[PDB]
Amino acid sequence: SMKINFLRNKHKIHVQGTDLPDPIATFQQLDQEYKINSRLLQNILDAGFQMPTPIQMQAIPVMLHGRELLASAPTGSGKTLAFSIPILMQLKQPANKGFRALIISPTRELASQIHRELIKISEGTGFRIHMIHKAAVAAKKFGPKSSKKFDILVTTPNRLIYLLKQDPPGIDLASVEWLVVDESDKLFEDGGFRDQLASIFLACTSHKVRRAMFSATFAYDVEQWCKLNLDNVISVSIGA
Ligand SMILES: Nc1ncnc2c1ncn2[C@@H]1O[C@H](COP(=O)(O)OP(=O)(O)O)[C@@H](O)[C@H]1O
Ligand SMILES: [Mg+2]
Repeated sequence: SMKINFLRNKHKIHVQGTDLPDPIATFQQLDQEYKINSRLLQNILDAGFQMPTPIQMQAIPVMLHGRELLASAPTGSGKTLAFSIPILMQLKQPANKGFRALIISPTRELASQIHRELIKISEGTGFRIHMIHKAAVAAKKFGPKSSKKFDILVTTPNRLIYLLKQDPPGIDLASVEWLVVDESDKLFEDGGFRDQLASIFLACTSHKVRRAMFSATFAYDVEQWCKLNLDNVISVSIGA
């Protein structure tokens, strides 16, 4: 209460929305409150991430509570772990259900960095995290008629749309529980993208699907797009 008010005031966590989950002060809370995988928590601490960052403090519990999210914080804020931890925690265990989470980033470069961070923080947990490259697309390695032993996909909008539009579809999004857009401000400014995201979401038919939009800057048509498209959105923004 005073603790919570302190967290938000000290770390400049500005939050709008209804029924807001409290921020977490420490990664240790997550063992106490959500019973996070012990290896995952040790990986996080071994990486030297002693304390969550302001965006992590509030974004993580928002996603854990199944609430759609618009999260804004400058470059360097730790937005990758802010969405990766709750995705890993929600998914619980590797499974043979095909991709259960999908992260969209503007470029191969930025996608590859998210992919490596996921690989590193999830070491020893057995989660299979993939990018789908040209030859894998050619091979239909992640097709609906494949093994389905893959958990999390990191990708770009065009690559994902290419897969969806193949005949027959080179990917099935029916089990995706989390759809995360990273660098939303950039994406809504480059393309267009709005229609892609509509068709992506339309393909994500799980009763469980939730969306989170991450952006570097708290920007107008991302804000208005979210208030308009997301369900009961919670906005979190870190002041400078
Ligand atoms: N809790 C944390 N403590 C210390 N460093 C962190 C923490 N979370 C993330 N980082 C580091 O902060 C740097 C930037 O993280 P990143 O996800 O790229 O930020 P963003 O996407 O907001 O620009 C990375 O080197 C990452 O390892
Ligand atoms: Mg980033």
